[PDB]
Amino acid sequence: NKRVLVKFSGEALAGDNQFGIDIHVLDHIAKEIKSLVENDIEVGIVIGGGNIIRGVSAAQGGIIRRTSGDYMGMLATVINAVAMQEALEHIGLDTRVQSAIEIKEICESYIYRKAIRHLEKGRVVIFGAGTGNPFFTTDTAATLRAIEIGSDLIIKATKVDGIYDKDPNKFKDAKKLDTLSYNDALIGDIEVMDDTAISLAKDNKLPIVVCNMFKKGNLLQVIKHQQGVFSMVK
Amino acid sequence: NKRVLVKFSGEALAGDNQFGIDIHVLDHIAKEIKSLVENDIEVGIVIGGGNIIRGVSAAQGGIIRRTSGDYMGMLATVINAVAMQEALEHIGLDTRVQSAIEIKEICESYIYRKAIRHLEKGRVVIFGAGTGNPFFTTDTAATLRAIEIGSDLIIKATKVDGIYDKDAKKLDTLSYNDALIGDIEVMDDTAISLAKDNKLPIVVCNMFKKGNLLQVIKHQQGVFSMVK
Ligand SMILES: O=c1ccn([C@@H]2O[C@H](COP(=O)(O)OP(=O)(O)O)[C@@H](O)[C@H]2O)c(=O)[nH]1
Repeated sequence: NKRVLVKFSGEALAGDNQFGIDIHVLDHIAKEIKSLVENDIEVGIVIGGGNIIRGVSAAQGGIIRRTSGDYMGMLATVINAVAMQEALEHIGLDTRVQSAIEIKEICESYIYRKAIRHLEKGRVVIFGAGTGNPFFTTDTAATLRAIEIGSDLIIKATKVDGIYDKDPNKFKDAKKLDTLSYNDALIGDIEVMDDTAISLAKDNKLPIVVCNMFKKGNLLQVIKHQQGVFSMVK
Repeated sequence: NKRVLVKFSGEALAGDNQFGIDIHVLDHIAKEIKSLVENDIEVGIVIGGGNIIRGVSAAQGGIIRRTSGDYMGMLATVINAVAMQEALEHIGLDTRVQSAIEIKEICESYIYRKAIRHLEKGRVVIFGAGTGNPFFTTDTAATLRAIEIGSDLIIKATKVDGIYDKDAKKLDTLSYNDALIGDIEVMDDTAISLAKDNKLPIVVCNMFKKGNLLQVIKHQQGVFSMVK
């Protein structure tokens, strides 16, 4: 019934180091997904590739074109998706990776009715390579998939409790914002997602939720009970 | 007329770090490749993925199946290949990436006859995804691609000048069996046997000394160790 899209930056998979994949961190995440699946919540997941490679970072040397740097990023998300698939299935869950870039040998291609059939049979669906367009941020791609599958909400999983007024690291006086309007997110200096993603979520009336997942049982509490610790853009 | 396969470990492209892609290193390699192309040497490149993911490391703990780890590693090689291509195209080299695993939108598949065709036209071919099979090594993949394209030799580009006994001497020439028997490792056993069976010489040399590669291929000089 309740269908959600959980979005992670690649860094979520890395832990204390900025690079790679921390196996312990991965298992932890998968167990938070498992609690959703056990409570009959349908879970789509998108993951960025920032733990492996970045668009404005590999291009700044002066020899990697903008599009090729993105294609490197897209391949990275597929690497992360396979890892996540494995962590999910290690703990007994059924999962499919639906990639926007065709790699038949490693995962299924994204097809609208296939992703839905999987979700309706209770499989976790991980969307690899966003939507295949290089120009889009992870946030935009996740919001797109979230609309495409008719999700009830999109969860942006971060390392921080929710949406704040200033960066919690750069300010002691940083105050968490519990509920925000789409426009409050657009005009204000504070950042949630990029402008395209927020505007996409606004027009299609998709609620955005920003929460920590380091907290055991929080995700379930957020999705099923509208409880736990989170921020909501509505 | 001379044809060559050059093998890089993923770790090689990471530079002064264990992880990632060093753009100064890729530039350096592109220049060396350029000197081969401009001297009419046909160049195939096989690139590793260890700077990003290795399947063995990935399977520790038993969360990721060894097989899925190896595919993750094979994808990482395509990422390196793509960055390698951009470094080459940047200095005006015509290149093609071919992957043992089909990634339709980003590069062409490995096709025996096309690879050769690209090389006849003076293009650099970068082979990603190794053999396309898990459980095999970059060394094996490189040796395979080398024999497939009809290489005059395979060059294992490493950080060291040649083959040594420790990380107290350097070893100039080696038999295939000497490489299969001894504690000194050049590549893994399956790559060496593949090379032996097909009479394919193996050069081990340093990637960082300028003009060296050109001298090994064109003149059989410069600094290097040889398994034959
Ligand atoms: O034919 C292949 C080629 C590579 N790989 C995987 O991808 C990585 C290759 O990159 P690496 O840099 O490690 O080669 P090496 O460093 O060992 O020379 C390996 O760890 C393997 O898990 C594979 O499974 N089959």
